[PDB]
Amino acid sequence: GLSDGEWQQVLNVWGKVEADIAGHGQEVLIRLFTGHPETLEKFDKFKHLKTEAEMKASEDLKKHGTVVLTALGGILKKKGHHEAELKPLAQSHATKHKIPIKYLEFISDAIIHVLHSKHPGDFGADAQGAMTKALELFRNDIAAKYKELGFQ
Repeated sequence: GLSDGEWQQVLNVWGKVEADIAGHGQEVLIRLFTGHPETLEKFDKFKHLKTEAEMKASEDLKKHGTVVLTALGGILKKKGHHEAELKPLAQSHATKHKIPIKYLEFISDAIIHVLHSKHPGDFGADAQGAMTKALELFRNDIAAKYKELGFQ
């Protein structure tokens, strides 16, 4: 698990995200889609975005960045006590959306990348360690639900 001090660092970092949830969410999705174009292909509603300028111009991509990061934020504020937020979220993602656990790795790494890009010098080593652990916990608990469901 994470220590109390590690959770406090995660939720301190998340305050940066909450000052501009839509711009963080947009930049995280853009980082995901440009670095791993197979992930774009999973979004019928974003498949038409062929360039980064089109992605940056998409108000609906910003909207979904908000939806994604609001969900993750609520889960992180549970400090690991997230079985209910997570279980039905893992079922949607495995069964409705058909999203390999690899893509949650990719988006974890995108979150770390975006935090450094928007907060250079203000996202230190302890904060990065703690955030990375929190995001590993999130995807590991999804992965357990994926194994139950045989999506593996």
